[PDB]
Amino acid sequence: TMYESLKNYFFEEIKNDKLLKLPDDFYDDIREYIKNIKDDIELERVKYYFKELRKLRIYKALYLDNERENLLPEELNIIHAIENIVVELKIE
Amino acid sequence: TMYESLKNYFFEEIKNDKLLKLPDDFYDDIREYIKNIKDDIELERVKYYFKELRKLRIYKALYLDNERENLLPEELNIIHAIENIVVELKIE
Amino acid sequence: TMYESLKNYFFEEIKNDKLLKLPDDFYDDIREYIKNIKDDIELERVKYYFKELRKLRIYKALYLDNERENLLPEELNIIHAIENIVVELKIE
Amino acid sequence: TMYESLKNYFFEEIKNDKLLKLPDDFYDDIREYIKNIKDDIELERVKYYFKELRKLRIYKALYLDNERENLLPEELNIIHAIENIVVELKIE
Repeated sequence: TMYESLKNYFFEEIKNDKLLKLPDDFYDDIREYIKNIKDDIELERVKYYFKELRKLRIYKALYLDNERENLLPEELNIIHAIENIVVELKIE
Repeated sequence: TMYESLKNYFFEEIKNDKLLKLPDDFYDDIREYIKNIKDDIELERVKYYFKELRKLRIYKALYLDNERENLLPEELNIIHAIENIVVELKIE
Repeated sequence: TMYESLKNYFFEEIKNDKLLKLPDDFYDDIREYIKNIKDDIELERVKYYFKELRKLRIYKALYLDNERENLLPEELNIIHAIENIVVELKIE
Repeated sequence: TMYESLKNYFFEEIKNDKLLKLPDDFYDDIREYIKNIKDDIELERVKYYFKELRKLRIYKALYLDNERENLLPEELNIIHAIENIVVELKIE
């Protein structure tokens, strides 16, 4: 059931030029389902579409959709780590 | 001088299908130069080509170059955070 | 002026058994002041009391104050990384 | 068996003033065991002693042991996030 749900989100995302709004805690709900899961079969499929959906959304935020209201915080954090210069100050 | 150097790395990266080998501590050296810098002019240019080079390399690792020997550790860490399911276990 | 302000927060924190409420963006405001600063003298002092205040608050959250309403999100994130088992799932 | 092993490391750590050397990938091995585990009973015990050992080692690095050769990289990263001022530069 989770396998089919992530596919729909993936197939919806690949259809549109703009980033899609995801439910708050979309990825956290996937994580909580993972603790439940007891069958390697659906696990690899969930891992696959988790990877593919997130790869595509990162690409859209990087090059296609300047607007980022539909990025979840954990996705904006990845975009920021990619794009911004972070410098660490030490006592030395 | 740093402005022109990052451009060369950017223009070299956009030329080739595979990820390019970067010197160890390539980004850390950019960070240390930032502490030196005292002129907003070169700063924005360094920030721009830092962003653009890293965006492109992420894209190559995501979709173009399965091999990741030329990803620096901080870049592999971003790819991993994108692609892999991380679950946190709590006492609850 | 920032040097004296962090001291007060430090001397207030060492006085009480419970974690103190900090203003939202307390640390972010320190970061933004750092970009302003142009004098190594106050810089090392700000770095010192930044370190010492945060060390103490981590210790209080770890062993003294079970309540965490007064931890800022970036501090709770450090406590969580210390205390919780995080496992990364890969395709392999 | 993992339950008893973490206890020994915990009881050894509480005995000595200095940080103890841990095997490389000590925590990663605990993570890989977690994927194996199928019995909530040992799970909560492993989570408990994982928390307690790491809390104590953080405390030793913060206040007791200036030397950090025996901190594993993921522990040094937590110490650094506690102690050092990290500033993010944006295009704005």
